[PDB]
Amino acid sequence: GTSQWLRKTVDSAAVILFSKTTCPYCKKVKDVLAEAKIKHATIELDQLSNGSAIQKCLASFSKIETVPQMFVRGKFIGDSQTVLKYYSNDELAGIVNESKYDYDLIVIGGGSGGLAAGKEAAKYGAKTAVLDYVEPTPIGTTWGLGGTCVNVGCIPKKLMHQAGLLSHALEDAEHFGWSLDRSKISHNWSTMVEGVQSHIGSLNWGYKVALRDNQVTYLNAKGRLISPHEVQITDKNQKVSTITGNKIILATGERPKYPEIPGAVEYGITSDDLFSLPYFPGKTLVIGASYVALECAGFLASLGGDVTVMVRSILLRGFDQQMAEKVGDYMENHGVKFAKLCVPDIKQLKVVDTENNKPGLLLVKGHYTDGKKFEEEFETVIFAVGREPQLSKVLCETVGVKLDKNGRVVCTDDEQTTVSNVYAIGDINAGKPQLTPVAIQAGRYLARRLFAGATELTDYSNVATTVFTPLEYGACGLSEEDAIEKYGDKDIEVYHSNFKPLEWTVAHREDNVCYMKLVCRKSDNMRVLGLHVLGPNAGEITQGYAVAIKMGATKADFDRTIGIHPTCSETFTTLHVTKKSGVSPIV
Amino acid sequence: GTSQWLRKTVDSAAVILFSKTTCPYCKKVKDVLAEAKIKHATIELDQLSNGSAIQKCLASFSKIETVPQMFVRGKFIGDSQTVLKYYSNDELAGIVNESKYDYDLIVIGGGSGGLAAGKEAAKYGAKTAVLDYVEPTPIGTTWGLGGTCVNVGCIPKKLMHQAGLLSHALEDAEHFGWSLDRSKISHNWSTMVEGVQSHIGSLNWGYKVALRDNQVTYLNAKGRLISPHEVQITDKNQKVSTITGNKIILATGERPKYPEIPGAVEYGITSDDLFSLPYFPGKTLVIGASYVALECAGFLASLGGDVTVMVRSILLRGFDQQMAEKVGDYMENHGVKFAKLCVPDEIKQLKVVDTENNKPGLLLVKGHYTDGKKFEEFETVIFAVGREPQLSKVLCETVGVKLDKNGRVVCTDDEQTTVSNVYAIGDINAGKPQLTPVAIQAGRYLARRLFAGATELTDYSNVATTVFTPLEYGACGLSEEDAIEKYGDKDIEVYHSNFKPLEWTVAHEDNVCYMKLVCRKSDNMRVLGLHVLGPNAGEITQGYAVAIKMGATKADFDRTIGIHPTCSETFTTLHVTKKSGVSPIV
Ligand SMILES: Cc1cc2nc3c(=O)[nH]c(=O)nc-3n(C[C@H](O)[C@H](O)[C@H](O)COP(=O)(O)OP(=O)(O)OC[C@H]3O[C@@H](n4cnc5c(N)ncnc54)[C@H](O)[C@@H]3O)c2cc1C
Ligand SMILES: Cc1cc2nc3c(=O)[nH]c(=O)nc-3n(C[C@H](O)[C@H](O)[C@H](O)COP(=O)(O)OP(=O)(O)OC[C@H]3O[C@@H](n4cnc5c(N)ncnc54)[C@H](O)[C@@H]3O)c2cc1C
Ligand SMILES: COC(=O)N1CCN(c2ccc(F)cc2)CC1
Ligand SMILES: COC(=O)N1CCN(c2ccc(F)cc2)CC1
Ligand SMILES: COC(=O)N1CCN(c2ccc(F)cc2)CC1
Repeated sequence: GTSQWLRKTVDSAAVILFSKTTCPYCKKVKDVLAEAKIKHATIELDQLSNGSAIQKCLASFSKIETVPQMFVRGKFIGDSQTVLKYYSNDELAGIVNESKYDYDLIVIGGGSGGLAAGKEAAKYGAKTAVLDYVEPTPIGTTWGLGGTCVNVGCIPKKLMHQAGLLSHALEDAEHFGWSLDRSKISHNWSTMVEGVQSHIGSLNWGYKVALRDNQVTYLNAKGRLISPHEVQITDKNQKVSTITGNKIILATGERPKYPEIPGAVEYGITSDDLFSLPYFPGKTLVIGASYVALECAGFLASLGGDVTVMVRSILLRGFDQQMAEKVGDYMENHGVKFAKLCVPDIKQLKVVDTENNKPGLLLVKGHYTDGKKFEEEFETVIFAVGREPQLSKVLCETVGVKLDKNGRVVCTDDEQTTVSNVYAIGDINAGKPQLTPVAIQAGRYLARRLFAGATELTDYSNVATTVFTPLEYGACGLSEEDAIEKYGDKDIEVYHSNFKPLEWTVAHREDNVCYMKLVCRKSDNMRVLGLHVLGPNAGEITQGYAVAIKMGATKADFDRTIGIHPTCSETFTTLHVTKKSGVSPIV
Repeated sequence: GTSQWLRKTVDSAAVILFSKTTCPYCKKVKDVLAEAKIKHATIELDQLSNGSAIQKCLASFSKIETVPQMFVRGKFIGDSQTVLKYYSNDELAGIVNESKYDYDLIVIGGGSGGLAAGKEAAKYGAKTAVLDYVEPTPIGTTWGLGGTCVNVGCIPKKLMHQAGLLSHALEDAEHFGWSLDRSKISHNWSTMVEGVQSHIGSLNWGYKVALRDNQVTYLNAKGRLISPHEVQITDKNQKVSTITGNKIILATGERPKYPEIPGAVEYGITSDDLFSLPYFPGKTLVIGASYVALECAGFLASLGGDVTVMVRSILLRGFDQQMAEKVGDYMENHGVKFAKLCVPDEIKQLKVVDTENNKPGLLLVKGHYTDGKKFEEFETVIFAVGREPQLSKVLCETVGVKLDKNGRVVCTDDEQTTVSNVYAIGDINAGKPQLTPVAIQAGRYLARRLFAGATELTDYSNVATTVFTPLEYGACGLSEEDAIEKYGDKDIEVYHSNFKPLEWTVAHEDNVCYMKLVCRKSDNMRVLGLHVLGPNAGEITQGYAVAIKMGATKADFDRTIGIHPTCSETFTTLHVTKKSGVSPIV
């Protein structure tokens, strides 16, 4: 138990010192290591409940039971006198740097999870390399270090959402007494894209500075695992070479899919292209119905565009469908058009005017599920029909890393693959929520287990979400239909209410469009299984409740907690109308 | 135990039916009731663990052990055959309206707590009266039903705050690509006030409709408790009369204080006057440093006002003082002036308010700093120097209701006063947080205990707050200095971080928003207090109040995953401690 933890900790830590807080010889060694700029993990035995047992077990590697003890890459180096001997004879630097491999850790992929992993490992003395490369889109779009969220994901899309929200702030200002006239105000796409891209640029640079200041080697190159410890790299000049590493973290993410139809790749674009597009898209068709499709359609319409969404079957498959229909109804009432139960079968009418900074012109032909036809012209067509990894680019099949039927990596609950020294984090880890804070937590927690003797695992259950559509939708836990399927309708009670933000009263906005509900389990003390809210600032509302749901909140916990007034969130503390009762939820 | 609960429930319930969910005789009685429109409480014995014991105990009142049993005001009325007998003989209506008193419940005060209590009691058949009167301010201001929050508190102040927030939204819009020019846009005070007051009017009307639809008698009259069961009322024609009630709820609230200096009452105003003022205040002095003082100075500045705040000692006394200083520093950097360590001595009138042309007057303010140096013109002077009840106005001293040294009512943990049928809720309940949602919870829970046999008490601990200053401040639990005083500095660990809202990046400050968790080392790093300075701070704070109620630790925050991109997610990854000395900047 303790013995197996200690053996695992010693074998994989790069440089680790076993210590006690009260020990003067330990402080002498800490100071030497600090002077020579040798980074290392430290385990203070007096601060652990079984530190006495650990102390005795150390003798199985060192033949001594005393403290301090210093190890490098699985080898006992010495006690106080011996470490200082090596320091005085200028032998220490060579001892702590000798390794069977070029790196203690190679991270393939410089995005949300990979950068978090690599930085955290280097803190504990692991010699670390992070590899990142951005394969260009079909039209040639590329970007800098930081991954999908930073460059073509959460960051630009929420900034563009904020630009859309400010349109309603302009309308509301007149009712609150400000003298502007919203009717005579227009939006400039390229001005906003320039501001968004300058912020993304500051993030690209910040990550390069962070890696430098943690002594992490950054290679802007494509990585390919050719055996358990060997990574083949290809640089911007297509120069090929090989580097070796003890532990390997795969963190290469996904890219957008295109449907297999004529004209899609040639004449459409994806979210990869939209966030740096040099011209306003114009009249736009969005194909798909995921959160990416609806978020992009939403801000495009708020910025004055003529927007249509083509929906194969339902909106937001896998989310609570009552909430998904309320989201879509709001968008349709506020200027988004929908072509429902429809799929595309794309012709070019005009080439993109790269001179005068203007889109082209396209003819889209499709059909509905009953057989009727769709035919209409658009200036821009955006495909948002899912994302996929392409691990054949990354991972030679002879290495032995097992994939599932979707091409994602099959992992243990500590992110280990079928190859003992290789791990996977983020969007390519099969079965896990595909979110940036999940990738960051998995990467940091893994680095600590590998190089600092930590034990804590990442918890992937009940991870909260928010969809940043024009009216936002936050959620934590089960949808209502999944709860009913798992426990039966008679064991589920749902409390719900409409509400109206105080900010919407003077502005003459809608009375009964915002909505929230708690999905509860009767036979388990009215345990809250899922929380759902449609309204402004839905992510800020939802976050804090995710802590309560993690700790097992019941309806009675929500009832005994007092509201903050006036807020939207306080409506969760006084819910009382049940769905079974038939009483209206309106306000 | 069970017997003492049943005796208490039967004695004070107005109309109550003991019943079982599967009981056709019970269901037949339920139909006769409210076919005759008779409202009542119901207790389903098959849904309680000690329901068997309760059933046997009923026989001590009725001499029977079966269900249904109907009671009216402590008297057994009958089983199924007997109730139906009274119904078809037209004797039932008189039975259920028989009372020693005019009302089962009289509520003195029609605000947050009192309206909540009154509506809830009426749901279970209590014959209920709610009394409300608004004593005019020194300049004559008055308003409608609903209390301080609705008319001159949370509701108008947050709407004016939103008007102020929209100024920076107009600024931000240009950076996000919108073509407007903020420097050419101005604000019209009277247009704002008209919209705020139209919303307040819809609330006044909605409460009158709510009381009508619940069969509550609304008397627009001033009430005075003259004996345990007698309330003297004075109407708007100064006609005096007396009504009697079984239970009495005192819910009369507080009003603003003035300092005892020349010219204060005659020439200054308070928050009671500000929210319906027909002219813009102009150059304004706010005297005080409470949340009311800072919230009002903050939105006046954002709407284009020249505003100064006179601070006697510190900002937000009773709140975490690191947080209070950051709130004030932000205000001073964004155009609020502060006269620190200063108090007023006298207000002189230089011009009378110009009610024709709808303009303020002009005043000379004289005061002094704590070292003796002198302070010496403003168009408006607003006093925000605290609030107080005035129960020697509501409550004759011979009734026997005990007050504390501040004049608030000393209550048990079930809101009972020293007079057994008299209760108090809301701001006048000594020692309790003075907040609208607390008063509502206290009033509703009390009505259920009086008239439906409920047992649940209101929990007043760890109630979250938000100060709606220009940059908002939310909190739940102890301040850092209070935690250190209670447990010692070596048992307290503070995790903290600055942050920048993503919305602020394209809009161009980096390190002004701030958050911290104050934790107890020897209790598994229990979260004692949570604090956040930033946009939407009340929306951020609310959900965490549930987790703190359940006893959240630092480990609970760590294992919960963030939502990205939000401000709130910074709470899920905090790691810099104050003891480490590492900078919290980002
Ligand atoms: C439009 C959009 C909006 C989103 N909005 C949100 C949101 O609001 N909130 C949220 O939580 N999540 C959001 N997400 C999801 C979030 O972006 C991902 O979950 C997250 O980026 C995944 O992190 P990762 O480390 O797994 O991969 P990535 O961040 O994709 O990083 C992987 C990196 O590795 C590189 N790479 C690939 N192959 C190789 C190779 N062979 N050699 C070297 N480098 C390679 C890739 O080019 C990329 O740079 C959004 C996603 C999209 C597409
Ligand atoms: C400027 C300001 C801003 C505030 N902002 C907030 C905020 O954002 N959030 C929050 O939670 N709280 C806020 N509060 C506090 C909140 O208003 C009070 O806590 C709450 O209104 C108290 O409710 P109550 O029922 O105790 O009394 P009140 O709401 O004051 O109601 C008492 C009523 O009884 C009437 N009355 C008095 N004497 C008699 C009598 N003899 N006969 C009949 N009627 C009588 C009074 O005129 C009044 O109408 C604010 C307060 C102020 C002053
Ligand atoms: C077909 O040849 C390849 O395998 N390549 C092409 C060159 N790539 C690259 C790497 C880094 C960079 F900055 C720009 C481009 C990597 C993959
Ligand atoms: C000094 O004489 C009093 O006791 N008064 C005067 C009349 N007041 C009143 C009541 C209701 C109303 F709508 C307007 C005014 C009550 C208090
Ligand atoms: C201390 O000042 C702030 O925090 N401000 C900055 C601007 N923000 C805002 C508010 C409403 C809106 F519609 C658009 C932007 C938030 C409030």
